[PDB]
Amino acid sequence: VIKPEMKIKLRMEGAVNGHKFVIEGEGIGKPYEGTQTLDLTVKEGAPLPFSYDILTPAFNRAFVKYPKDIPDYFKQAFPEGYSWERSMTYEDQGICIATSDITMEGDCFFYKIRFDGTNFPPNGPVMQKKTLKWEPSTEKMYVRDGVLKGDVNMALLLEGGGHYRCDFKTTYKAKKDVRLPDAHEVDHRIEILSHDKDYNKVRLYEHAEARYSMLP
Repeated sequence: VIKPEMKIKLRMEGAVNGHKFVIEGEGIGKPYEGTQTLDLTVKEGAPLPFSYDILTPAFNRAFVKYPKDIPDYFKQAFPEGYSWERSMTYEDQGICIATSDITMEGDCFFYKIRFDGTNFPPNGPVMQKKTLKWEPSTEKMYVRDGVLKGDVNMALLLEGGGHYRCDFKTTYKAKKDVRLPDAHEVDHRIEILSHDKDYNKVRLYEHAEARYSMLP
């Protein structure tokens, strides 16, 4: 059902510290190799006054290299699809909430993404654009109340040297009942490959792989 090469089509609509925006995206990836690239274009609210880095993990857990000994909730969830709900709590009280509804027609995945953020200090690294990139991370996947969840301790590298912390809590929900996996981990590496001066056009890439915790 999930093809070796899958195209991506998306629209993100939201607001950060009251600044409304719309970003549409087109891309391609290799679900089985857990790699993807998106070409993102700002359609409304240009120029964005907050760091682009906060948005990137909202722009598909179907793009993960899953070992055969771990059930793949995301690929199994199709053709029907799945949705996700996420809260992103920053160390300085900035907070974002995002939802994504993921569908698929032929060889293309479609996402309708809603993204809202608030309480970012005007002099913080988000609003002042002091974020360089996200550190690679490990998402701990687990089941609660018969539903797939993912927690991740995220960190944005800052100009100057330090880290700026964010806690991600995602809830994943397939459109049909599908085999739920046992607790595992997804390693991630998200990077902006290129961008124009005000991030009106962004080339975004993610490489991710599933595995069990390497503790016996």
